[PDB]
Amino acid sequence: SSPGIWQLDCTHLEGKVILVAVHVASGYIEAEVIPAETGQETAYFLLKLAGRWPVKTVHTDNGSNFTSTTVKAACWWAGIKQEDGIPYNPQSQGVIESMNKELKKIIGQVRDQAEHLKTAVQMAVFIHNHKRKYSAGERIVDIIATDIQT
Amino acid sequence: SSPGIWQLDCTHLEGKVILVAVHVASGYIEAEVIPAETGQETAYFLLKLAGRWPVKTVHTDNGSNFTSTTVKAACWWAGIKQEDGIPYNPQSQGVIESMNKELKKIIGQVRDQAEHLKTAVQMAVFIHNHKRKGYSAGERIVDIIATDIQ
Ligand SMILES: O=C(O)Cc1noc2ccccc12
Ligand SMILES: O=C(O)Cc1noc2ccccc12
Ligand SMILES: O=C(O)Cc1noc2ccccc12
Ligand SMILES: O=C(O)Cc1noc2ccccc12
Repeated sequence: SSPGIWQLDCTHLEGKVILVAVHVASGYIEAEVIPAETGQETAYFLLKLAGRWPVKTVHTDNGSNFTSTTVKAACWWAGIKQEDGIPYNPQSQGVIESMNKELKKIIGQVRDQAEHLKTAVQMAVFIHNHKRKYSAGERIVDIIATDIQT
Repeated sequence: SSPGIWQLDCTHLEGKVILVAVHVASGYIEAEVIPAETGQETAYFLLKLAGRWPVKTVHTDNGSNFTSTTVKAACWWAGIKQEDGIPYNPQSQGVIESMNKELKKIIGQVRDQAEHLKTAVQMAVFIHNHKRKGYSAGERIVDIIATDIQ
């Protein structure tokens, strides 16, 4: 069911890790800076996400997180179906790659306004989600609202 | 404009601080554990919130955050109108008090499943936002904002 599908994405900058969740149908994202991508960090990020949006299915970003007992525990707790993130359609991976580049670009554009990387990442989340193309933020709300009325 | 109005709420547990943002019209919340309520922590929390939902107006939780230059900078950056949180209608404060009690109760009910308080708080956020009262707070916020976009 399209409304509930999210994709995990892990990218790197300034020797740190940026963990991203993308709502596939809308392009809407949430993101956090973590010291490194562990099962525990990924599990906590998914718990936060699922408390905030109706997360039905997650395409995990790699096999370590797919295997992780802590990630599996979080998915069980929050009612998330954990799936692999293998792009059976290969245009999927190019879209994520492009987004990581887009996000890094925005981070560079705001980097001066923020002392800490985590502030710059949240500025980038804001700009990404508000960007008129409707915005991603508008699309996710419309998609989920339409789904609730069924 | 009702769709964009949020209220900040700071409550305490286990010698730590839980910062909550409530979407007034729906009862939907986001929350985080912080070591203490500083301007900088509050500013960052508001930036995160406004990147994720269309935050137009925030009723700040106290005068220190209302005054804070860092909070004012975040509100300017994110396009948020900062207002005081004085309950000109006094039933407002009782609703927040009740929610803090409700959240603490849920935290107690899950506390055993979580090693860290921050995990228990996000479990409580999840349970609060999914609770059917019939629609949930998560369903209501999406419906309110979708109606407003159109
Ligand atoms: O128990 C913890 O604090 C580890 C943890 N971090 O995130 C979680 C999500 C679900 C279940 C457990 C966790
Ligand atoms: O994109 C907008 O300007 C309005 C908006 N509508 O819904 C949103 C959700 C998240 C973020 C922003 C929004
Ligand atoms: O990293 C900083 O510059 C401080 C900061 N923390 O959170 C913010 C939000 C908006 C603007 C600035 C900040
Ligand atoms: O509350 C629900 O069961 C589904 C739901 N619909 O929209 C939401 C937004 C946030 C969290 C949960 C939801």
